[PDB]
Amino acid sequence: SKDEVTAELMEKAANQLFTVLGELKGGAMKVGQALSVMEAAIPDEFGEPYREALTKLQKDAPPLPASKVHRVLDGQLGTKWRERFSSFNDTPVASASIGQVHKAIWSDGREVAVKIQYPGADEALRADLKTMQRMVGVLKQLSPGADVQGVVDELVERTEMELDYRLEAANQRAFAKAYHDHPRFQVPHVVASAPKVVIQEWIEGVPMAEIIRHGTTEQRDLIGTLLAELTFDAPRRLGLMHGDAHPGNFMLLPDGRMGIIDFGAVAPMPGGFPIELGMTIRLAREKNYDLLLPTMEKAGLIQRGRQVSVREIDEMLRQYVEPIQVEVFHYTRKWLQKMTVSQIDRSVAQIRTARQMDLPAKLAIPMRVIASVGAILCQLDAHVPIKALSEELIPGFAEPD
Ligand SMILES: Nc1ncnc2c1ncn2[C@@H]1O[C@H](COP(=O)(O)OP(=O)(O)NP(=O)(O)O)[C@@H](O)[C@H]1O
Repeated sequence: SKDEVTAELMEKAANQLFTVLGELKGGAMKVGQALSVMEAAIPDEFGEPYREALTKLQKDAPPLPASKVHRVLDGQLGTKWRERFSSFNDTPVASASIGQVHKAIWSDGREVAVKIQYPGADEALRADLKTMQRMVGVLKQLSPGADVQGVVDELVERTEMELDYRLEAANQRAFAKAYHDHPRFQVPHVVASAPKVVIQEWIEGVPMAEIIRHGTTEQRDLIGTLLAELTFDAPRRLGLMHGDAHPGNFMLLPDGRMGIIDFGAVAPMPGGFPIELGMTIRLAREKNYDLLLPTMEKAGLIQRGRQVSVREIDEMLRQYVEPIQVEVFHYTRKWLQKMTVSQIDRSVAQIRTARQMDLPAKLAIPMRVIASVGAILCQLDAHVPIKALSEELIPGFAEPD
């Protein structure tokens, strides 16, 4: 397809760009140069074990045949795992990132989704982690000016999150408890959890992806409004944010609730949504720069001790301010495109950004989630009463009175 191809080209462009970002901000040299160094500095004896980890994941490429599924189940729930089910469908209904999902019926009569991890995923991903740890070591020792601070920790945590299904299961349990019998959100309960098998209540509705492509106006508006609400309700309700959003994680149920099924990227927000954010947006809407700039500097939203352009502040807060200037905002791709257009052309003025490129975690985490959610709202073409949601759920945004 022409479009199929365009999507692939965009993906490759994005990966190229992030590779360049890694070279300029991390590795302190081009990937090819670094690779030549790495191959010289890493023993060839480590090459073939590496390969012999990636072998078996290639073996038995999707979907897994029934026997191997049953083998994984043997390993995780015991050889009499069948006794825990009323029935089990050997033909997978979906794919996961390093596994596949089966529909089944639990022993108590409930329908469940069973996510089964691919047998060779563990050793492959751990060997891959080992290789990247060695490469980080090479950069740290031999690449002058390299910044690899925190990188190994991030790789370890990502790997462990992918390989141990129990972590995601714990996150999901927190949410399932919090949103039990909620009038607008449905979180399936975790039925059982193991490192390589996780079982939860079966829910199905209209996938958000489907609503993005063919949804009615009312479907779009509804699921968009629900996502916006979840985003600000969750840290308020249980001190957690669902995390970076993706349409694959959500669905619209027949009764108008939003089903939420993926909890791998849950982010900690113990104190709830920080008040400085809602406060900043309110003060920016009123263009109260006298109070806005000190508030942002205090919060760490702008760099301290710098000459700041008010025009640039307006530009950086625009995507948050414009939606709450109306009762019901229409999130559109057209509008988002406008939000990417810079107010300050660099031939007019050469300023150094006031933006904080080292955001405090307390701010960085929810802001990243909000960005993902906002982009999804624009794909949905959703009409959302974000002003009212903000007034009720976001600390500091409502008129102080
Ligand atoms: N409770 C459920 N009911 C129905 N389908 C489910 C359920 N839980 C998961 N699925 C399906 O499982 C598949 C993978 O879901 P997901 O939770 O994203 O696993 P994952 O791939 O490990 N996470 P990710 O790496 O971000 O894609 C999707 O096609 C979902 O439709």
